[PDB]
Formats: sequence, structure tokens, C-alpha cells
Amino acid sequence: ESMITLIGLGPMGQAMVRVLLENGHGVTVWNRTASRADGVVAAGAVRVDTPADAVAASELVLLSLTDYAAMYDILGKAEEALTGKVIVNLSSDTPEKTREAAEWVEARGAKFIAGGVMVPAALVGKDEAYVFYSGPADVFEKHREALALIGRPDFLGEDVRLAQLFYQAQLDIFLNSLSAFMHASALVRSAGVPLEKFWPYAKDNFESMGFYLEPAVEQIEKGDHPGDEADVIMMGASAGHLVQASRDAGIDVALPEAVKSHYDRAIAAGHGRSSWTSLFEIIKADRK
Amino acid sequence: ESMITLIGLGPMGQAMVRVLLENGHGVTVWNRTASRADGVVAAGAVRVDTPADAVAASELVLLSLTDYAAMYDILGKAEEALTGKVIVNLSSDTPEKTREAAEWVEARGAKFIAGGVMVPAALVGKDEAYVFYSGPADVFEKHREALALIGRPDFLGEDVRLAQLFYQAQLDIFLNSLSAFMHASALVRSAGVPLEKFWPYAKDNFESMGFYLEPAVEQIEKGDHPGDEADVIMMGASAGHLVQASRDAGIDVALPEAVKSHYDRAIAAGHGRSSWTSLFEIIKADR
Ligand SMILES: NC(=O)c1ccc[n+]([C@@H]2O[C@H](COP(=O)([O-])OP(=O)(O)OC[C@H]3O[C@@H](n4cnc5c(N)ncnc54)[C@H](OP(=O)(O)O)[C@@H]3O)[C@@H](O)[C@H]2O)c1
Ligand SMILES: NC(=O)c1ccc[n+]([C@@H]2O[C@H](COP(=O)([O-])OP(=O)(O)OC[C@H]3O[C@@H](n4cnc5c(N)ncnc54)[C@H](OP(=O)(O)O)[C@@H]3O)[C@@H](O)[C@H]2O)c1
Repeated sequence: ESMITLIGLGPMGQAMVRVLLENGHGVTVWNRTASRADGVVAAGAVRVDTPADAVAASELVLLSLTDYAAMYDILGKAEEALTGKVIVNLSSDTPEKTREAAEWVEARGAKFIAGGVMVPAALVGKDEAYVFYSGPADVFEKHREALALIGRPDFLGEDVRLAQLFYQAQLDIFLNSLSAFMHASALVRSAGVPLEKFWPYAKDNFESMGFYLEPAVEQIEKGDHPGDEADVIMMGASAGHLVQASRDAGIDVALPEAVKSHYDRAIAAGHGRSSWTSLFEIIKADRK
Repeated sequence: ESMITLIGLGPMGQAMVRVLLENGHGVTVWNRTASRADGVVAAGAVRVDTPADAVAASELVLLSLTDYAAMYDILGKAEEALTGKVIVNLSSDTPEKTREAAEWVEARGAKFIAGGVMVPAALVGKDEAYVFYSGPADVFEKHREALALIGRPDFLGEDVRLAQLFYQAQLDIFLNSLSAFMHASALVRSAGVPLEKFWPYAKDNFESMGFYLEPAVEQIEKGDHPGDEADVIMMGASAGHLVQASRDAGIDVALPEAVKSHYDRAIAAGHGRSSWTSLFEIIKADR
């Protein structure tokens, strides 16, 4: 069936290729490290020597790269081939650089769609999988059926930045959660307590988060930060406890100092007696 | 019934008093701000003029204060009355200050137990509620039945530091999650997208976390950080994207810079091609 190019054979790239092949699609691939295509070439994919060859081979070109800098390095050696193609970039970078790259690709006569895949490689193509998409809807809809093999497509809008924004926002929560889990683990291991004793508590803590956060949405929407049940003076004190405990234990202080700086800036803005939601008032961009 | 003293009548202390009263216990109370006892006095509690009076009124003295410094301010004006009492401190502070306070209380002839309450005031005494305790087990067991009204007691050990350590570790995850939620929200609101559109995704993200973290426990236990499915070079790049996006949006950069610094230190230690669990190797204390 339809031949699709994929450039970028990291684990996400490979999982996407395997899924396109298992559903009848032909897949041309190219990677900076050619040896990395062996597993997918064996499963039915066509390696090709040059980026220009890979772009020329198909209408739809998927990029699974570390960043957008890598797109310029790869497609920079394929500018003439781009005319009439559809670039779907499934790579992390800033929203601003996502729009700049859309303009560069369209100036070379291709369409540009941004994607953000919201599961790891092992879940590509399964039921859990979903992908943010943004860019021209007519073009997107022409290729929805193929893209949906990777995960449920969530088309956010024509502003090509939206998929990147949602990706970065989810990443913000995700990387924080990892670093916080490792930080808490580090504090525990520092005291000689095995992590198996703490895990059930950490697990419960993360599983309960949705409950503590749901009510906060309205408070943040409205600037309504009542402190009667928990205040920034009490929570900011705790944050300083965490910082001192971290110094005492010889573990990282960057993460707990960053969180303490939220409480300190809030106290300086007079929000001592407000809910922790008031931190939003010092974290948000100036409406000024 | 049994008279228990609770000094510290903020949101959590009041919920504790209400629960002790609803179960027959008698409760003497005292606060730096006496007017704050009105609601609990009305529900059955006895206000008292002085800390010394509150300590003297009962065997078991619960303290729900903002920090341990407040314990010294309050019990500094008792001291003679402490002999033979049991102090259960349910306040945040450092583990080191928790041990220092146990020594000061025992030198004044009382027993000292540390607690960390793991639910907010509204859930005190409900099914969800649990509390870390640490200190002398015999003393703890003498008062277990009363303490259990506040939430499931988890005795961690006789090292009085353990409840505070577990409290601070849970707090680490908790305050991070809040700041991260607000930070992601801020990034979204900065671009003109309403929070209502993003919430379902944020919710799903937190609900999924337990699944992505369970396998990481073994990796951290063993120093086994395979990068085949996701590595620090790719995730570190992402963390830098978040930092740049945050500058672009004019939101806080402290939180994302802190997270990026984990990926940078890991790359510097050669863990570019390792799993994100390798950040543990940079975050941990020198062995
Ligand atoms: N892994 C995950 O679970 C996951 C999940 C969600 C989203 N993502 C996103 O998915 C994308 C891919 O991540 P991944 O883990 O599959 O792969 P990765 O480790 O970022 O590598 C992906 C590809 O980028 C290539 N590459 C990087 N810089 C390049 C450059 N300057 N020029 C040419 N090629 C370059 C690599 O080529 P080489 O093979 O030659 O090194 C590789 O083929 C990232 O943007 C990431 O944020 C990752
Ligand atoms: N609130 C929650 O949802 C929650 C969740 C679990 C655990 N905790 C922990 O529970 C503890 C109690 O905090 P809270 O939220 O109930 O309220 P809080 O704002 O910490 O106030 C608690 C009490 O401390 C007293 N206090 C503070 N500094 C004092 C000082 N220097 N001298 C004398 N009294 C002093 C206050 O008396 P005044 O009336 O004079 O201020 C107040 O009655 C904290 O350590 C907190 O970390 C909180």
C-alpha cells in the first residue's frame, strides 16, 4: 500500500516503521547511522543512501528526530526534493522554532504538520497511544488514516505551534515527576532506607494527585486563592524544610530550591495567607 | 472520656480536635491566637490560658504547628510540667531538627513521638487518612487506639527521624507536582489556550505516572539504567526545549532550569545513552 518515508530511526522511529509495515504500508527509511536500519530493513523497509532519496520516495515524510536542528541538517541536503511533499515532524522543540520550521518547509513548497507522540516506543500503535497534531487540516485529513496507526490523532488546530505547546506542557509535568520521584528516592536512600519501603507511599501520592488538582483549576481560572485549609506560609516553611533536609542528606538542592523559590516569590507578593494556587500569580507571564 | 491535649489550632489541629471529640475523648486546647479555639470550644473542647495548663491537663499532648521552632516557643513556657507527658509532634521540619527536639523533650522527662499526617484537614479521621509515626514503640502502643481516630497509624521504627523523613519525601513529590501543574498551566495560558482545554491531558498524565515509575524502582535499586527506549540525550534536549519555551512565554524558568540541570549533570557523568533513571546517580549523596 502507500509508500511512506520515515527519517530518524531512534526507538520511536523504529516502532512507527514496524507499525506502518505490519499494516501493509511500504516504508522507505534513512538515518544518519545507516546500521540502525538493519532491524527494520529485515522487517520489510527499504534503506536508501541519501536524505534526498528518502524525501523523493514518498508524498508523506515522517521525521522522528531529537530536535528541529536535526531537521535542518537532514532536509538541508534535500531542498529541491521537498516540493509537493507533506512533512509530519514528530520531534520535541520550542513552539517558536516549530513555526519558524513550518515557514522554512513551506517556502521550499511542502506542507508542514507538527506532532507530539504522548507514549513511549513500546506503546506506539497500541490503544493507550495518542499524538497531538497541528497545521493545515485539509492536508492532515488526507493522511489521518495512516497517522492513526501510530496512535489516536488529536488535531488541536491550524496553528502549527499547538501540538508542540501541548507536548511541552505534558513534558513539563512528566520530567518533573521523574526528577521528583528520584529526588524523594535519593532522600530516602540517603538515610539507609531501601526504596521498596517508600515506593508504595510514592505510588499512592502520584495516584491521588488528580484529586488534589481538580478543584485548583477553578481557583487558577478566577485568581481566587483562599488559604483557610492550607496557606503559602505553612507550605513555604515545608519547602524550606525539604531544602535543609536535602543539604543535611548531601543530595541535589537545585530541584527543592526551585520549588522553594515559588513559595518565596509568592510570600514577597503578599500571598502568605493565600492557597498554594496563588503561586500561579508569580509563575504566570505578566498580563503586562 | 480520656482527656487529650492538642496545642496548635490551625486547619489540621482543629480537624484533629473535632475527631477526638466526636469519639468521646475530652480535649484541652491552647493556641497563640486564643480566638481560633471558638469553633472547637463550641464543639466540646476546653480552652485554657497557658501552655503549662494545656500540658498539665493530659498524658498525651499533640502539637500541630508550622515548624519545630514553634514547639520551643510554646513548650519553653512549660518545661517543669513536661515530666511524665507524651509529646506527639505532627509538624513539618528537618529530620536532624526532629532528633534534636526529641533529645530536648526527653531531657525534660517526657516521651517524644514524631508524626507526619498524609492527608489535608478535610480528610482527617476518614478512610483515606494515614499518618507516619516514629519513636519509642512501647509509648506509641499505649496511645495507638486514640491516634488511629486521626488516620491509619504507620509505625516506621524507633528512629524518631523516620516519620519526618517519609513526610519530607512525600512532600518532595507533592509540592513538585503542584508547581509543575501550575508551570504547565502557565505555559498553556501564556499562549491564549484556556486551562479547561489542557486539564484532561494533565489529569491523564498524573494518573499514568504510577505505571511509568514502577519499573524504575528496580533500575534505581540496582544502578541499572538501560537507555534503549529513551535516553538522557533525548530527554535532556526536551528539558532544554521546555526551558527555552518558558523564556519565550515569559513564565518561571527556575523549575525547568532545575530539571534541565539533572540532565546536564547526567550527560557530564557520561550517562547520555542511559535511561532517565541514571539521573539518580547525580542526585544521590556521595557513598
Ligand atoms: N523515546 C520516547 O519514549 C519518546 C516518547 C515521546 C516522544 N519522544 C520524542 O521522539 C523523538 C525521537 O526520540 P527517540 O527516543 O526515538 O530518538 P532520539 O534518541 O532522539 O534519536 C532519534 C533520531 O535522531 C537522529 N538524530 C539526532 N540528531 C541528529 C542530527 N543532527 N542529524 C541527524 N540525525 C540526528 C538519530 O540519528 P542517529 O541514529 O544517527 O543517532 C535518531 O535517528 C524526540 O524528539 C523525543 O522527544 C520520545
Ligand atoms: N494543612 C494541610 O493540608 C496539611 C497537610 C498535612 C500536614 N500538614 C502539616 O500540619 C502542620 C499544621 O499546619 P496547618 O496547615 O494546620 O496550619 P499552620 O498554618 O501551620 O498553623 C498551625 C498552628 O501553628 C501555630 N504557630 C505557628 N507558628 C507559631 C509560633 N511561632 N508560636 C506559636 N504558635 C505558632 C499557629 O498558631 P496561630 O493561630 O497563632 O498562627 C497555628 O495554630 C504543618 O506542619 C503542616 O505541614 C498540613
